[PDB]
Order: sequence, then C-alpha cells, then structure tokens
Amino acid sequence: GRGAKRKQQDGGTTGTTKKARSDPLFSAQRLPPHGYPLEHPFNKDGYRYILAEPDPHAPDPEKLELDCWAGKPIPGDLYRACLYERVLLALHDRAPQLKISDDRLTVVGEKGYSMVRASHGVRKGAWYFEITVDEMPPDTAARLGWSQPLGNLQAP
DNA sequence: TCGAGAATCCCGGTGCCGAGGCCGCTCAATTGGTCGTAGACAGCTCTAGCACCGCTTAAACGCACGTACGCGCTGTCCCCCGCGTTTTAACCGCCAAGGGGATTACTCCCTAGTCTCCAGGCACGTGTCAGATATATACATCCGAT
Repeated sequence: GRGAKRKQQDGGTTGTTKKARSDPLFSAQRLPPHGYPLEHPFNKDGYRYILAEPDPHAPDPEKLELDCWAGKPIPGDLYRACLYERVLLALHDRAPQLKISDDRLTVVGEKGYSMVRASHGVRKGAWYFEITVDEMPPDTAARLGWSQPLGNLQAP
C-alpha cells in the first residue's frame, strides 16, 4: 500500500518521468514551495510545466485514506507566477538558465547561450516597444527579435 | 529482483555567549662599548687499521626421506546480544563559606669565588696461578625390541 509513492517518485508509466532536470541556473520562478501556482521550465526544449489554474482528480488510487482532492479541493490564494495585462516577456515558455528580477524587468543569461520568449501575440495594433540593453560584455551575443514558440529555446 | 518501515541530512528560523578589537599602562630588549678569553691554526709523534698472503678445517651445501601437524571441513551447542521493560542518581542549576594559594617584604645566612699546600690514584713494571685444553669414564636418554 506504500508503493504508490515510490511509483510517483521513480516516474511511473504515464509518459514523461517524474524526475525533473533543469540543470542550468534557473531562477526568478518557482517561488511557493507547495501546491500552488508554479512553473518548471525543463531541460528538454519545448516542455512547459505549470500549476496555476488548478484542477481536482479522482480519489482512492489503491484503497488508502481518502484524499482531500476527491470532490472538494483545498483552496489557494497567494502569488501566481504569470502576468495578464502585457506579459513582460514570459514565465512559461522559457529556458531554465535566465535570471529575472522579482518585478520581471531585467534579464540575465547563462554562461552559455540562452533566450527568453513571451506569451502575447500580435495581430493588429501598434506595439512600438523597446529593449534597453543595460550592458553587453565581450563575447556576449545580444541578438534580439521576434520568434515563434516552435523555436528551440536553446538554439541560436 | 521488489516493497514498508526505519533511520539520517538538510532547510530554514531563532536566540545567545565566545573570539575579537580597541585603550591604557607598563618592563625588559636593544645599542654601544667594554674585557677578558676559548678555540682555531700549524706543527710534530705514534700507532694500528689495512693490504697481503698460507695453511688448516668447522662448517655450509644439498640431497634423501619419513612423518607431525596446519589446515580445511564437519558437526555441535551455548551464550551475547538486541529488544523490550522498570528504575534511579548524574547532571543541571542554584545557594554559602573559610581557607589557603599566590603575593609582599624582609633580614639573614649559605655559598661562589679566591687563594693555599699536600697527598693519592693512574701510568708502568713484574711475579704468578685459574681455568681453558685434551684424555677416560660412569651415567641418563632416544630409540627399538618385546
């Protein structure tokens, strides 16, 4: 009856394993260390993992004690890790090697190549915006421009 | 080859007394001469470790072998320990004291040092016997016979 936790820890057989790998310097995210609005950019380019907008699930996996998420999930009212009005870049489709401020204004890269994408599309209207390059040390490429989510977040 | 339970590591999260650094106030470490001297240089004397060889034999060399036991294996059985319990004084922190350990001051007396002469203990002969050396023997022991 205690094998369910081991199955959940090893990885199970539900597709991708339950053992995250984001080994570059990942910061500016994953603030609340509990079951709340969270995010995990993954090593594998193209993995977006988020917990905001929660959901219940079916209880009683292996006739253990009744889980609290049976029909009445626990509530949550705290920090949510995203932005609505105009996403300053993003917090979901990113690489786990980018350092951003708490207010999400500055972007600091890794020892190697890195990028940040956004989460807002443009179809009509004026979007005359700016990227103020605070500083650029030698051997630090600073190419900027629009791209697509299909783009590999670590590819040049 | 795989779980349940059981432990340890670490992330906070917080409160506290020990290493630290500054100020103030000493006491012994230099500096410079000064004075006596211990050892360094060169010479000469003597004596023995070394190179050398001769001849003799006690002992090392190496084979032969027959068995004593070191070792692997078995079985055995018994008691050390881990788990649990009840049981209790080491440890903590608090009191109070008197006594004696460390410090001050002092007078006094034991001793380093000098000078003094004489006597006894090591270098050096010299006579002499205690025990090693080789011979013959009663005896206790390993081995072999029953």
